[PDB]
Amino acid sequence: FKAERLRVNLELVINRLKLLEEKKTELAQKARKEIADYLAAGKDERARIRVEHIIREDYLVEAMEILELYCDLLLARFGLIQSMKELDSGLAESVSTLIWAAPRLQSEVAELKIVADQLCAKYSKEYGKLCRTNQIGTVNDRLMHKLSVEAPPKILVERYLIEIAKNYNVPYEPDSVVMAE
Amino acid sequence: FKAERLRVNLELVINRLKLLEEKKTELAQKARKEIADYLAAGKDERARIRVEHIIREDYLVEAMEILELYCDLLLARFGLIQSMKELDSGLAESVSTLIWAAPRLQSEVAELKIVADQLCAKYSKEYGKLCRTNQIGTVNDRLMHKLSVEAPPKILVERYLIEIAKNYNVPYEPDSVVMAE
Repeated sequence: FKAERLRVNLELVINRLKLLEEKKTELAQKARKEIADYLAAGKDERARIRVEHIIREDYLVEAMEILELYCDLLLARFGLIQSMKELDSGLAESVSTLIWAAPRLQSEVAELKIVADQLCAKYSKEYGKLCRTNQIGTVNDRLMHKLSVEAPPKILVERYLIEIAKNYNVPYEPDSVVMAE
Repeated sequence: FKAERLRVNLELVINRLKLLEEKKTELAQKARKEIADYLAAGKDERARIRVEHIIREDYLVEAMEILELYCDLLLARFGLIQSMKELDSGLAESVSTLIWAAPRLQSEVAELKIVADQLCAKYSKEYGKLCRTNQIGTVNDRLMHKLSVEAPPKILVERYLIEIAKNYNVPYEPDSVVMAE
């Protein structure tokens, strides 16, 4: 298969990973001053949704870094496992997590479309329609938490609002039922 | 809200308070020599209207000093009550008097427009359209007298004319019905 198209794809993935990380950092700083505005100005719940979007983004940041490590370590053993024909256990975790998150990351990046195709084009043993679904069970559970879509515990969203109000110097009063939870 | 725009507004309020106090003092001295002229020259009633304007101005002077104390003491607890979210009783008198006199002082100063907006933007508990009207009932009654628009008792306007005629050495004869009243 097109393994150097795959490789330069990965390189662009890494480049855009860095770029998107940086851009989202920038706008996240602006948005944190903005959240200081919303919290300072009335609807802390509006700021609560804003910071929900932000903590979502931060889950994405952490997941981005984890998978950046994964694509880079897979890139290390390009020719080596390319000599092989099945995936090894040393890359089974990375491959499983990547295969699992790839559909979640299909939209975020178009290179990864080809990267996943070439992955599945690379293997059939524990690879394919369901065989790939069988081998993908070794996905990183930590990334899974960093890729879980949920409301954080309102004690923790309150703590994010508290540490924001700390860092950004607004008055925040958590809901004591949740501030105790 | 814009609490440092509010703060520098207050600073300009204080500056112009001092400035206007000084300017009105100057022209009031000139106008007192002028009132000595009118009293000396014929229409003491013309001088009576002039000194009515002046004693009005002096009510404004006294009110200015009272509220200058009020804005400065509120300025002392800027960050403190800013940490709070409702007005305290320690500032309830000042706030009520200020809220009450602010419409009377809307015209005198444009900063105070914002100061009153930010005040109402600061609070809703006993604040707002009528809730602010409810909490404003604690206005200074002494300032209220210094902000009451009325004719002074003609024994007292006669006494102002008498002590002017004393200080400015004109002949003044009060209306004995009022000079006895």
